[PDB]
Amino acid sequence: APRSVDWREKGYVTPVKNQGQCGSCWAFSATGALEGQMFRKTGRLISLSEQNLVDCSGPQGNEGCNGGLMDYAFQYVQDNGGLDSEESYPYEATEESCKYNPKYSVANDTGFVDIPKQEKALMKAVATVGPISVAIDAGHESFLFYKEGIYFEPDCSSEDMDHGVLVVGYGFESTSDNNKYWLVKNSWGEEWGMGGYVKMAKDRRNHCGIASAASYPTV
Ligand SMILES: *C(=N)C1(NC(=O)[C@@H]2C[C@@H](S(=O)(=O)c3ccccc3Cl)CN2C(=O)C2(c3ccc(I)cc3)CC2)CC1
Repeated sequence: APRSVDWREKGYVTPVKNQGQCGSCWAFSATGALEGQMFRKTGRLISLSEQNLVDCSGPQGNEGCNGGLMDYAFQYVQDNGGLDSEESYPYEATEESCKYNPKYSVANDTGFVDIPKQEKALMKAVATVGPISVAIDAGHESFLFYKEGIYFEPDCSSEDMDHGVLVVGYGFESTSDNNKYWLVKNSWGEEWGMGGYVKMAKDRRNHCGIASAASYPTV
């Protein structure tokens, strides 16, 4: 794998969004992964509808603003035959009746791939596939108030993940001792972290479970 990857540079990543006071992180993780894979396929970056996923993916197992799984989102897109654009089906931050309209479908998927539960496997995926949906343990105040640098939380769990985000690359700081990170896009607005991103500790015993439930859609 390259020593550093940043898919933002290659046009795969939309601007940071804000989930608000709805438990829809999983939807933003899923749209981010599918935005990447559609861009790879078509050369067009089109922002996708989280609201469509929040409102419509109950049959696949998702719980709207009460949580969900990226893999269930990818299954919904496959079962449904499409996913609307953000423009056509804007984000409300509340669960509402399903208003999917196939006329405005701009994405598809044919399934998904679960990555092996090792950081080395995650690195190989990020290097070759594009942005990857991941689960992290985000349940420490250190994460809520994260501002800059490499996030390391001694009490982070590699098993107890509660937040779905998007790995858009990886690299290393030149400053001193433990300087490698995953470049992670959050869905908490641009105000949080580093423009809405968190450079998370990489190759430090699967810190915060970042490699424990990683996946991406096939297109
Ligand atoms: C996002 N605003 C919130 N978190 C969730 O919905 C997270 C997302 C995923 S995950 O990324 O944490 C995860 C965890 C374990 C295995 C795979 C994945 Cl993708 C699930 N979320 C959860 O909080 C839990 C969950 C699991 C399944 C369902 I349906 C609903 C919720 C509790 C694991 C809402 C805060």
